Amino acid sequence: SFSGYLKLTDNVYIKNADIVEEAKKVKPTVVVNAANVYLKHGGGVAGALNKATNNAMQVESDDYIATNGPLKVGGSCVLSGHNLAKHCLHVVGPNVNKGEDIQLLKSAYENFNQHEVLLAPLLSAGIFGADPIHSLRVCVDTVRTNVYLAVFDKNLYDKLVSSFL
Ligand SMILES: NC(=O)c1cnn(CCO)c1
Repeated sequence: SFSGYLKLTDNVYIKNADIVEEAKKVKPTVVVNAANVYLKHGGGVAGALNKATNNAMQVESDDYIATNGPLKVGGSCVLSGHNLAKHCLHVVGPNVNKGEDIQLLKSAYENFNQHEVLLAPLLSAGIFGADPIHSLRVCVDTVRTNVYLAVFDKNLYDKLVSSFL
């Protein structure tokens, strides 16, 4: 299963790892994507996960959007995990750089509770503009299922572990 994770709480674990490499090695049941409402996987975790699927994630996502319309900020959808996982849970955290409500981060993490175990990034962190320390706090206070967080940046990983209350 997952290896080298530091245990933060009863159910939250964390590792300094590229979620793409973690997904390829583990092939978890669920990999979480840091999605936007349009499922346009252009950069950040989304661009990296999509590029690992050879764009199959984007092709599937465009068909999903053509049929269903955009997701809500704080919402999610379950699609294929392609070569990375059985499923990909596309979760839309608020993007602070697009002036979205940071209060929606708790709603976004609530989506994780529908899956017993997940490999995930910190929602709204990175190019989404939120404070990753705040995202980790909302994660451990909202997610009750088993979440294995992959933090790409080593310096940030150390900052998150060393400041975790
Ligand atoms: N895991 C990440 O946050 C991330 C962002 N870009 N990339 C490119 C290499 O996979 C990885």
